Amino acid sequence: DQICIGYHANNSTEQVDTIMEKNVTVTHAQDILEKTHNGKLCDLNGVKPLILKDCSVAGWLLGNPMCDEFIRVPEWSYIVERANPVNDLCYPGSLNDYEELKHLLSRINHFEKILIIPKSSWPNHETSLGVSAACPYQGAPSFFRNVVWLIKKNDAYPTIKISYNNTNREDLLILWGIHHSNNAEEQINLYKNPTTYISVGTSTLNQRLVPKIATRSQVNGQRGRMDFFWTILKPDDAIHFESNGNFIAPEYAYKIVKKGDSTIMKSGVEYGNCNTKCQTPVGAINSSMPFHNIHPLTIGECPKYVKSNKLVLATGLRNSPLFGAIAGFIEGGWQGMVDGWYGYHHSNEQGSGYAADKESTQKAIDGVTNKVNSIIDKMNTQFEAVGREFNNLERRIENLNKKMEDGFLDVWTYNAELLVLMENERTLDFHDSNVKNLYDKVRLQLRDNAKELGNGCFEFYHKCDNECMESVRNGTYDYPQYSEEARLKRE
Amino acid sequence: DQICIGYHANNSTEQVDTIMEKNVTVTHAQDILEKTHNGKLCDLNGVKPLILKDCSVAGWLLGNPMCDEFIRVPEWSYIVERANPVNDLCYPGSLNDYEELKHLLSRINHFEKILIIPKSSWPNHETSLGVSAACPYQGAPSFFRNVVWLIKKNDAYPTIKISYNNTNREDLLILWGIHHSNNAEEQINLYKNPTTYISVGTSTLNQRLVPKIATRSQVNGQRGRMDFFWTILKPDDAIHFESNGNFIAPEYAYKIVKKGDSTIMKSGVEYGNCNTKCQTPVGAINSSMPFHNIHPLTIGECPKYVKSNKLVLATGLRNSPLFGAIAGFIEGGWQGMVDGWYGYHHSNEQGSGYAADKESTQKAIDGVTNKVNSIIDKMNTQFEAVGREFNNLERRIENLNKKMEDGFLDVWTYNAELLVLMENERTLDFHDSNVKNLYDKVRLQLRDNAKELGNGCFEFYHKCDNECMESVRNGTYDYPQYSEEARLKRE
Amino acid sequence: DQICIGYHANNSTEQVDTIMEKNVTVTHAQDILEKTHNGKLCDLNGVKPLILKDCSVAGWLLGNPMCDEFIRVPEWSYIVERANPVNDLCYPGSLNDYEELKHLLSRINHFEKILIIPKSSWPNHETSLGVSAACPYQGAPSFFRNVVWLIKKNDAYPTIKISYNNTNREDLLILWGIHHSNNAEEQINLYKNPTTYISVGTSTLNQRLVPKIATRSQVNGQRGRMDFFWTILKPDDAIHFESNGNFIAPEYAYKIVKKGDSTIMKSGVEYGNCNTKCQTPVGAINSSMPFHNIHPLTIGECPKYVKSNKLVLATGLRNSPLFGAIAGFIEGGWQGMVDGWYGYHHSNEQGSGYAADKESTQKAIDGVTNKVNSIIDKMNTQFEAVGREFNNLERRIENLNKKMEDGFLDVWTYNAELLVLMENERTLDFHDSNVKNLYDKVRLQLRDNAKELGNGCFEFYHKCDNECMESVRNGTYDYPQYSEEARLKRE
Repeated sequence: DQICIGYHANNSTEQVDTIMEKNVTVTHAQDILEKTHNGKLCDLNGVKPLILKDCSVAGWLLGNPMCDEFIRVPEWSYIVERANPVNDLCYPGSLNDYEELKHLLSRINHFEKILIIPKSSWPNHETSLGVSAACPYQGAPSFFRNVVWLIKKNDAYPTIKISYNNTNREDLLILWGIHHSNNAEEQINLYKNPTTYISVGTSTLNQRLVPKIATRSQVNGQRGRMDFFWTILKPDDAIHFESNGNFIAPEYAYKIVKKGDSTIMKSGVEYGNCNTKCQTPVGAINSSMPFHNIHPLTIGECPKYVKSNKLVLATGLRNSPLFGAIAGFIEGGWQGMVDGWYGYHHSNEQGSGYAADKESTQKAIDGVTNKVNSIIDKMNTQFEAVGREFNNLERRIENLNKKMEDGFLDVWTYNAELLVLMENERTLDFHDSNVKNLYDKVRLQLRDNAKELGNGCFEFYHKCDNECMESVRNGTYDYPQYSEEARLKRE
Repeated sequence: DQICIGYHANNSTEQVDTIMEKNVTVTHAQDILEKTHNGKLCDLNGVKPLILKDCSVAGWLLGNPMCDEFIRVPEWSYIVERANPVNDLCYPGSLNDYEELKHLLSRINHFEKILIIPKSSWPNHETSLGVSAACPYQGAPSFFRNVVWLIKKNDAYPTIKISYNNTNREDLLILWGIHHSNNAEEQINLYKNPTTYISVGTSTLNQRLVPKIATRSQVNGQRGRMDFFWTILKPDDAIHFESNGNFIAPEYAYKIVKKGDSTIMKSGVEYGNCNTKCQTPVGAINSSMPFHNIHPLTIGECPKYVKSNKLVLATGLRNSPLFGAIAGFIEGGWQGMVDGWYGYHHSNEQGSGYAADKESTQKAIDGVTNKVNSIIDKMNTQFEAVGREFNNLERRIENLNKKMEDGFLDVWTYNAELLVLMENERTLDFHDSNVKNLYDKVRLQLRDNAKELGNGCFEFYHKCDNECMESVRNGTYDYPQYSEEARLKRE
Repeated sequence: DQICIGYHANNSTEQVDTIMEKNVTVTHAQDILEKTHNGKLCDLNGVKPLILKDCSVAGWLLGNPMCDEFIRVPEWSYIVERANPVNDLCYPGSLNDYEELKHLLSRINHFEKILIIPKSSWPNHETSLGVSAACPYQGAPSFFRNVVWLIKKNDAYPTIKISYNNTNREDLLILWGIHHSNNAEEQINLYKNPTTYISVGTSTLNQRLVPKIATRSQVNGQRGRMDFFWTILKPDDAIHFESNGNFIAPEYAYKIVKKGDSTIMKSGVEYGNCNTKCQTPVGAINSSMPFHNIHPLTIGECPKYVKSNKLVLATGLRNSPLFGAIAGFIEGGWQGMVDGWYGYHHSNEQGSGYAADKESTQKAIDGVTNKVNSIIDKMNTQFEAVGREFNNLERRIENLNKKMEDGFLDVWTYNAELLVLMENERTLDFHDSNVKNLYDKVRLQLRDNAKELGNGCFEFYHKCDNECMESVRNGTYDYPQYSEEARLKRE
């Protein structure tokens, strides 16, 4: 007659890592790293992204004629721009503080284009001749839609003085520009006056622009340049303009009607007619895992990004093909013990069977669950990357930005890989201890009434029927009741 | 007759968390987190802060007339500005590189304001008419004290050419300005000259300023603006000015006498004629704990900031409501034992009583004490936030700043919280180990001169006088000497 | 007759630290921190650095006459500049965007200077009068070599118009300048024309410069100033210049022919005629070690920098001067067991000896080296500091940079020291555990055929010849056979 302490084995090939041993097969594991995406740009909680196709943000806001698709756009969840849009500033030049502007757009979900200065407001200047073959529309010269390129009328450009007062209740993005002509003759020919300026005044803005009449390379057919500027006009402030030439006046402006979470993804992946809680530049994520390795730049309800390829938490025991029990003095585990991690096998008159020890098994489930939860929960406050953009002469700052973001990525990747690695080791040892402690609880009850065989089995010196077995499995084994019989059975 | 091995218990309610278990009641515990402050701004090693009340630094340094409390100030330890001061640039305008000037102030403890250009040096310009309702002093029109607003005299403004040589041994901080007039009639009424400039030369500076005469919004009731500039004049260099108009000239400048470690604190909490070695914006800290959670931006000899609400190290044992002793084969601890952590319980005919094993108990104290100390020391070189400032067109750099400073708080919080969780688990297991080893040291002496009861108790098979039972704790025991009595009682 | 279990001891004095105990002698250890460097600057994998002596980068690129030895420079591995070189900008002024230019050089290994505008190209200007006492060469007034200070000829400065087209297949760095004269008179003596400008145009550049004629301090004997500008001219683009005075025109320009990892290194250390795979500003490093503590800023294949004095890993066991065995119930280790880490000593009528358990020892070695490797491999992706540069008005950003690099440094120093502490403690307890498990393996085989002395040793109850002793060590000990003799000997 005998009773045995043993543990679970099953047909698992799930594998796990520790500091001392790699690729350890365990009975149960939990993967915590999301490795797949759907290869598509999607809606984000049923709000579709503004996809700019081949337009730059600047092309959109100034109203490049190739960007008409975007003349009026519903509220967006995120903005999508290609790496090198082709439609962007058809007439060459620049948008000042372009990247600071894009930084504003990343907290904006909706604009409403309003007309603030109609062509009616310009009766002594020419509002229709301000076009270029650099900005074709329908096989003819055209221009940016949101601004007007004012030209002289009757061989005269009298001085413009116009104010505009923001009587909307929201912030207003206004854009305007200056034209740098190529030479003294071109300047007379467009504007009459040789020497010219633009004055722009706000409560906070005080700007004076003067044309640089100079010789440059042809870009998109033009040696001329147009430099654009912008400002937020707060509710109840006014903007004042003065110019006696080279002025590219605002026609429309953008009222900021909804702020919130957004971003400007750089991506050329297609829209997928689908919805998601979480979007990256390479595809969207449908997952409950705490971590992923898809891309550092995400928006939505997101797993936390790390640079790993595998990240599995051991929950159960080392599987069969520090405390000395598991794969030690108990040689392997039991396929036949299906209903618990640790338990008993008994052999007697009435036969045999496996039975989980439920108390000690619940303890271990409790603890392993709280470990997983503690590990998930501690990694809620990791770093999250944010796209920021830098122009050509901010390379120091761009490099600093990149190192800082990679810096935290490496720290958080290390922290995650190592915590898993260390806690896996502890989890295997925990199991090994739980089993040694179970074997010891039995050893202590029996004492001299049975022989330790040294492989985790107790051979009884008396007869142990089924209710005597259940007595050992629940810690109520009456030692005196069998001691005499046990006495006799020695020698 | 029995000896027992057991462990301390008490009435303590102090709790600690581990990876597998939250809210574990333990006997002893050391909080390491500071959660209170005195609610007041104080002196810092006897040196008082400069409290600008409702003045900005710009207001102080240019000498807004509503800031006359600060016309001459003693040495300071730190500076305290409200979040939004009402008394800034009274006459609307700007102070160029204002954020950089303030960064400089963060390493200055004292200025000596000095006269460098006396009003008597302007024979040929009016020095008395340079006042404005936008700078009221008691309802009357005034102007910034530290600079002077020259106007025409006798419908004339001749060209100014003056120098100042810095013959102090200290660096000097000099401010000057330019006035932007509203239109050409105004320009002629203040200065005579319609077209004007200001030149400024040092060994490094080479500035030309030209007025932007334009229409602007009114602020503080003025449509005009004043743009102020600053340089640091080295201790044998000279500054050279030239102007035929619009010049706001230096009268006073600031000698940089004491450099040191300061900061500019944003706070509205009140002064309290007190003294500390560590100050935050919400109040002062009187602590020797190694961590606090009051505010990120301290100055002084301070603990290290974390985002935790709780941070308690376990020192002692699991309290009674891995190595299988504490709350294993030994039910519970002993309220009765006082002078120790691990010990013994008599039970012979002379009586009973509790004895501590002072060797074991000591090796534990040494270990736990050195753990706490090793932990505190490893956190000496965490991250200390600085309070950098940024303007309205430096939002990307401000976002970078915010993000990395937060990132480091989240890194150090994760580190602090996890180290405590891990070492807490290791601490309780250390106690458990110590108990087990003590029990084994005593089991291997008795051999079969006692019954292993299996609850930590040893029923002898002979008779132990106090003389004898003290021979167990020492380690000194003769097995043969008491063997005789055994086998007779055994059978 | 007896057999004892024990472990290795030796004459090693190597120490290591754990959380609970500092300076523990162990039998083997592993330094992982390189602490020593050769105090010299060296070739990097065969390639000599460019050492500027007391020339600045500005000096070199503009061609200061004191910097003549850098007219034609071979491919370099890194650049070395002193902290304040004395030959920089002999004629006072500035180089615009100097820090951004250095940033660019940090990715360049080789330029090829080429003549792009020969002196024959200025038939109607003076090409030989543009010299100054501030740029002496061999006792004569002179000038920068890579540009030309054009002055009037025959009391005339005809307006200059000139283009240069980058017909090379390589990017071209071009430098030019404007001279700020001190007054109207001087302006006339040099250039006939009182009011002058410079226009520079590329596809992307649009510059207008006007001289600031003003009073300034003398520097190197001169009150005038020269402001230099630079651009990268892409293949197949052209640069266009127009001036009528104060132009410092290009003569030579630099083709960028080799790009890769470089760095501009601030150092005064003498070159040492020698080679290295890793270089720092204070000396070169030849190391196998994974970590070092020499300098943050390093170039080459290097260790990872940490701010620590000691970093030693435990591999062997506690040395003789948690699991209960090592320095527990087995008091000390054994100088005489030399073949391995854990083993047996036996003592029988045929004598005595030591034998190492190869199976225990080998498992132990595997685990410990896998741990050492695991730790080293987790420390691959630490943060690498980078030299970046900032002017006198970028102090916030400088300071954000300092605190960010110092922040990552302190994080990784913490991660390394604490990983070492934590796994040392584990390594020691692992040994402790391997010994215990080996004791208990023997105990189980002998059962009651022997007496546990409680000190690591089994006093047999029968006669254990040499073949019997090899039993116990093999794990083949035959309990049946000796059973009776053993029984008889208990009496």
